[PDB]
Amino acid sequence: DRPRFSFSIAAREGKARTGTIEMKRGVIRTPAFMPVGTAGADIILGNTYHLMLRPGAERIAKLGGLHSFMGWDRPILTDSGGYQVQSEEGVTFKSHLDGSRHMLSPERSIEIQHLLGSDIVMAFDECTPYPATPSRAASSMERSMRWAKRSRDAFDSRKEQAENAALFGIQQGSVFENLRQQSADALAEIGFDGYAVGGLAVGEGQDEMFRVLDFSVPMLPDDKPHYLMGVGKPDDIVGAVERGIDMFDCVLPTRSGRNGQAFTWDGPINIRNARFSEDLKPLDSECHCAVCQKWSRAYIHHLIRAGEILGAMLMTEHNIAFYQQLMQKIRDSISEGRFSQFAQDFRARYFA
Amino acid sequence: DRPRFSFSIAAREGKARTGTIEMKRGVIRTPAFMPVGTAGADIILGNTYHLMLRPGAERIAKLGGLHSFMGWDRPILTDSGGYQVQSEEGVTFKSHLDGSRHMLSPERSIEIQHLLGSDIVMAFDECTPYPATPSRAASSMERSMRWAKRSRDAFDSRKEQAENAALFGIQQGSVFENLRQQSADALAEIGFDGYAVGGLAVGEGQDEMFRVLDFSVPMLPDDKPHYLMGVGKPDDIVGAVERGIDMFDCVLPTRSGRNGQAFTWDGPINIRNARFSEDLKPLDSECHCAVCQKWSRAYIHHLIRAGEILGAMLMTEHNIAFYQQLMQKIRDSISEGRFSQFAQDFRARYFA
Ligand SMILES: CNc1nc2c(CC[C@H]3O[C@H](OC)[C@H](OC)[C@@H](OC)[C@@H]3OC)c3nc(N)[nH]c(=O)c3cc2[nH]1
Ligand SMILES: CNc1nc2c(CC[C@H]3O[C@H](OC)[C@H](OC)[C@@H](OC)[C@@H]3OC)c3nc(N)[nH]c(=O)c3cc2[nH]1
Ligand SMILES: [Zn+2]
Ligand SMILES: [Zn+2]
Repeated sequence: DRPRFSFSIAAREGKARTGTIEMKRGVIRTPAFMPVGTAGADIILGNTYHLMLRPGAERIAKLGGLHSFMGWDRPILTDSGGYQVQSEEGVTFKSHLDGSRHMLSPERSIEIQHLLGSDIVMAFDECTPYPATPSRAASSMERSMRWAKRSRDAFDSRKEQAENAALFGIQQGSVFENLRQQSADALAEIGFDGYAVGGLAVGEGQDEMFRVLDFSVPMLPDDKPHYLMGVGKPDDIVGAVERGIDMFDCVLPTRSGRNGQAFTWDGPINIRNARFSEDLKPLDSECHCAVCQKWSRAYIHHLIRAGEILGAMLMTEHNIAFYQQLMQKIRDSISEGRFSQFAQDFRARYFA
Repeated sequence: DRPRFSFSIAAREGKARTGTIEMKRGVIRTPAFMPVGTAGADIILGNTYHLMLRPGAERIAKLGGLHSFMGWDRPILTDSGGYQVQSEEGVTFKSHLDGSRHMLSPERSIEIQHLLGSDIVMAFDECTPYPATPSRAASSMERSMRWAKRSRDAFDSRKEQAENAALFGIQQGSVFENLRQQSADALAEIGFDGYAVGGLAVGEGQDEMFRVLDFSVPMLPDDKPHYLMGVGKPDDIVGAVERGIDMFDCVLPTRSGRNGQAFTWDGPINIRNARFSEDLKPLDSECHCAVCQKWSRAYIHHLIRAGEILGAMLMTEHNIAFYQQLMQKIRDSISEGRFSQFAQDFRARYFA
């Protein structure tokens, strides 16, 4: 029987790591990409904010929880709901769907995630806007740390959750090294199963994001998983792994799949462009996915230009699969001691 | 090696028949439902009118024909293009996509279908509008019969087509028995591999459609397949099989699948309705399809209400599968001598 939560590092190269998270419902290979569940992956995401509004967390619990609802028996991660949605108590807001009132606090966020039944629960934080002044970044981060302690206590009070799920704390501090250090220290003093780097992928751009990761990731406990929230494009993932990140989520593969953009080893392509109308190659020449085994760029182009749902489905399947092939190549290259070369080769081709 | 075309009737009950069409690319079990190819089925449809406009028949031929383009190596049926789109020569029209000029005549329709590479080719006809006066129905049907002879001659002139594909003639005559008889006689004198009943499912309603089928289907050669174009809802299919029809096509399973409607043995349901929000049963209680094996009405409701493409995909998979299960039950019941009872039981439950 697997443990509630156990992270093991099997191999390292520079700051990059590869290993496994063992949980009751399954093993998660890291570095991991975690796709949206409503889109192979070891863990999927539930969309807390959306589920709060439709059908509501209590209704999901009545239907048996998200694993039963979605037909997925392996681990599920949920966000805490606030990024998606003010006072020291929490945040209040009205639903556009039916005008109903909703409050969100650390305690209510943890209870919502309990009712959804997720395996990895995020602490309730404030994703500081970018740019932020030092003073506003500090007061925001300080509130998030008080909220992290409240999240910890709420999670620990619910026996089923404490014994079967895991809780991640979220580092804030904007782009400021001293605030990132204070946030890391506060989270480690509380104690979490994993640590997310929050407050990035909010408009700062890759150079600044990587600069912040350079000093921020080493501040977190080395022996616990590191989750970069909201990232990202394939090259963002590669560079973040080089800086010690173990877990990723991003709306891009599905959003791109519905808007005509396919990820390939030679960079993204917009399949609706006329240059693909007679292209008999698969979406990607090396991709092992079922779409690239059977259908051409020309046919996918045709389906999407015709408005056929099949086209969007095939694009999404391809993009999700590409992301998982990327993560597999990352894991194998770290394990084999050739991740530095992989990253260099990946970039040369992706940006050529 | 299978023949170019061979229809065999294995069993009969009343006017209903079950059997097989053997063609070079596969066997088609009848009665058959023929789904749109861009949506198990033995034959799929190509959309001639759409393909003429995007990317064009010549471009499809350059890409290897529809079988290669769509990744489907079994039989394909194409329409002749005119219903979808005037003089004795044919019809002229301008494309809304790019303003280009397109002519359509019996000869050009057959050439388009040749370039697409379809296995069952429809003669180029005029689908008479409904209602029609006797005089207008007669002059329309007479033109269609002249066009049927031109279609036959064009098909026979193209060696690859004549030796490897099949040609169906289309009966017209609106709702008038004498014109339906004249049309049947003219088509049989020309000679076709199969015979379609055209000019129905154009607003006349089920009672009138069945009345016309009652006298029209017996006029066609008994030993050849009978295709009712544009039909239809499940109860239309059952009643048409009772009247001697062997083949069907209809936009409903896919159109309904994209608009929230699911077919079930207890009738159609609109899965977006709030009454399904907590319904843990599968879409249909008896359906063997993968969707009903894994997911609930409540989850499909949620996906479609959320705008997720996955929901539309699952609804479409379910509807296509339901149609093929219906056809399998029809074939088995005729073969077993219990189709009369099946039709009675089907209607009692579908309309309860
Ligand atoms: C884009 N840059 C981006 N996204 C950040 C999310 C949201 C993650 C959430 O982002 C979407 O929701 C809105 C996703 O829905 C499509 C969720 O997956 C279902 C995902 O939950 C893990 C952050 N969440 C928290 N709690 N705190 C953060 O500091 C943070 C930073 C992010 N940067
Ligand atoms: C609804 N009532 C309906 N549809 C009739 C179609 C069109 C069939 C065609 O109907 C859609 O195109 C428009 C389908 O596209 C969704 C085509 O499948 C791809 C399908 O081709 C077999 C008829 N076609 C011809 N040539 N002649 C007819 O008399 C006729 C009668 C129909 N009644
Ligand atoms: Zn692929
Ligand atoms: Zn089903």
